[PDB]
Amino acid sequence: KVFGRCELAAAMKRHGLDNYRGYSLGNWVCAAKFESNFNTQATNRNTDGSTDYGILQINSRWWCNDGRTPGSRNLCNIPCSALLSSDITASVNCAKKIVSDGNGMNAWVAWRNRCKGTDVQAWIRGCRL
Ligand SMILES: [Ag+]
Ligand code: NA
Ligand code: NA
Ligand code: NA
Ligand code: NA
Ligand code: NA
Repeated sequence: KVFGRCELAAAMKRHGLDNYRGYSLGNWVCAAKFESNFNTQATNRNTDGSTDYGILQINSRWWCNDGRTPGSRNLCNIPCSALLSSDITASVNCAKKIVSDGNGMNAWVAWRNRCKGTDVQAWIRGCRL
């Protein structure tokens, strides 16, 4: 599923991401935009052989099992394919664990390079929320 901007903002809000560990909703929408272009089906291979999955590009190196990332962890206790559903529940719940692990949203490369320190409120402009 490719979400609209305000559609994703609403889904993220209902799932408890607005101000989760102090990160406003706009941060999460911005991160999803630049990680997956709002596409739940997005997958991308990393140089180490792990893969990033879904709307928030969650990586198999630490967070999920994709059956092809040897010597990795599965800290969200999920198959990576779960992160590809049209419904974002699994991605959100796993993201909450990631953002809580010590590094905050810096875990998301796209967030650190494209959202951090910008006017992220713009990402929810005009959205009925
Ligand atoms: Ag949902
Ligand atoms: Na893909
Ligand atoms: Na992989
Ligand atoms: Na994801
Ligand atoms: Na893994
Ligand atoms: Na940018």
